[PDB]
Amino acid sequence: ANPYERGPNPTDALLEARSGPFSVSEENVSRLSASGFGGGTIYYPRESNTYGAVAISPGYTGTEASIAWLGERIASHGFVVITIDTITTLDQPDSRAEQLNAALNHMINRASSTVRSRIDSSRLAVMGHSMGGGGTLRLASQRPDLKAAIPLTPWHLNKNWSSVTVPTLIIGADLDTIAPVATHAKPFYNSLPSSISKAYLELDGATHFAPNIPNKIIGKYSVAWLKWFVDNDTRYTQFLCPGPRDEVEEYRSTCPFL
Repeated sequence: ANPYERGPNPTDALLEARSGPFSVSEENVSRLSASGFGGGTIYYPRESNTYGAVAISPGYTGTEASIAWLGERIASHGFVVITIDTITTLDQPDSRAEQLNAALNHMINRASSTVRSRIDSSRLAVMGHSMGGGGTLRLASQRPDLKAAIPLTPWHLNKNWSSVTVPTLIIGADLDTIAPVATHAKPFYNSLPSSISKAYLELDGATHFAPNIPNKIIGKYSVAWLKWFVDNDTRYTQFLCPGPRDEVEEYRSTCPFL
């Protein structure tokens, strides 16, 4: 038995639904309460258990409101998720890495007993949009004990992520003009080691802001990635490997993963 396994046997329909099967509550993190980040919202399963924990960063000028849907949706599949605000709207990717790190430490050590009691502090992941996705790659490089990293339409001036050993799913948007896949997402994917678990999923007919709107493909693949890498949930490998065919423009991976 896998002691980390949560929730029912998955299907495409259950993964593409707006909500998973776990009822969710929220805990506000004020700016005053937050050390090292701008505050945010913690989404957690009402059902008492331990779960993996995830921190998600927005991009430049963005706030937690732009990633709230994704925090709620992932939490509804059996994760504790914080959507952060940054200290300023100007903060760059390497700063968003530090703030993601501070948000994970907050959930583990400084949140209510309600939140702390629901976290397995040994099973952590990070995600983010645009510069938040650049932050995701930077923190993954600094914190190899993270179980997963999911950069969404990521932006970073550093193109070389050969130091990352955290299982990483990069989601690019084909029509992105702010973090074009040719200069950001693909170079990031290509520089990650060939020897790690990784994938690149490019959305078809998608702009840079696809991750800011509820999106069944982002929701399905983010949850499947977190289930396999954070929970060792073998029921989810079927969605990742071989993974989706040519609303997916392309899918590259180091499948098989199991």
